[PDB]
Amino acid sequence: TRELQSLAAAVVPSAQTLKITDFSFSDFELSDLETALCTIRMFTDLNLVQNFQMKHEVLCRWILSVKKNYRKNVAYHNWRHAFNTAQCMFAALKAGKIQNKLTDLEILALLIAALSHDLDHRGVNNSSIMEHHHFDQCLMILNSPGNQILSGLSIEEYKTTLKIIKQAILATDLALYIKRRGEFFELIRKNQFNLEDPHQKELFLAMLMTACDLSAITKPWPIQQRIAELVATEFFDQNKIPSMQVGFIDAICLQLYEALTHVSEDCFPLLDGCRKNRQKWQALAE
Ligand SMILES: CCCOc1ccc(S(=O)(=O)N2CCN(C)CC2)cc1-c1nc(CC)c(CC)c(=O)[nH]1
Ligand SMILES: [Mg+2]
Ligand SMILES: [Zn+2]
Repeated sequence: TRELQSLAAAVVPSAQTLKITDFSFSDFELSDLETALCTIRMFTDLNLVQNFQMKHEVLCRWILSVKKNYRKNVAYHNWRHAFNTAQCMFAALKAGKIQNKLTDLEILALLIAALSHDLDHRGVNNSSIMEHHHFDQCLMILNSPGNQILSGLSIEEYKTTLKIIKQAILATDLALYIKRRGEFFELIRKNQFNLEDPHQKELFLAMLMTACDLSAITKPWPIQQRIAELVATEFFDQNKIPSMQVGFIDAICLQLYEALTHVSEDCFPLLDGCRKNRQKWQALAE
């Protein structure tokens, strides 16, 4: 309750002051409290606090609960990753201009899913069955006394939001992503992609989740190097790395950020950042 008072009492600077609109954003300089404030600012500027009548102290407690149920002892899959995933979702909605393509309920659900998609992760070396666990954690927090940020939704809105959240979190299973992306790229190829169709909307949301989840691969080189270190620490500690990164960028990332740019030209900086990182890793590969 110490940390709650300080957080509930604090003033929240603008999105601009907090840099959370930049695709190249980094959290290394930030304290836990500051990531909490950034998260509040994300809900606020996406109009979520207004439109769904969230009570300040409930939102605060909810963020603290989420943060608390990530394990600090895990090198990469921890609160900072979740936080960064949500900041990328925010950036893509705002600067990437995806916002206007989605409903308020969709946006509410993506933001929540982004923050919650890896809840209670124990590290890759301890083991969509895991994604079912992350969503289960998400739901438990959403239903805890004092943490009910969805209380202002009608029962109908509430069910629709949980479904989107669940799908969103399950979508972060890279196997599901590989399974489903074929259709997405194909649709883009033929310039047939259409957000008005429910099936394609849901598919887009899945792709968007993966794009944010992997967003570290798009960061300015000094930052990417740093995160790759965290990832390697988790993979191996809990010379072949540069070629691995290149394989990962080629196999998983490039096409995704390419498609995403086709959906919205303003998401280009993610693609651009990803390409530059490939250059850097490719060079080290030799
Ligand atoms: C930096 C040390 C090792 O990095 C990697 C090595 C191999 C692979 S991978 O060949 O695509 N693959 C390895 C096995 N697994 C199912 C995950 C995917 C991904 C990664 C990788 N995964 C991730 C996701 C955890 C990230 C964060 C965006 C990353 O920078 N690299
Ligand atoms: Mg995960
Ligand atoms: Zn993740």
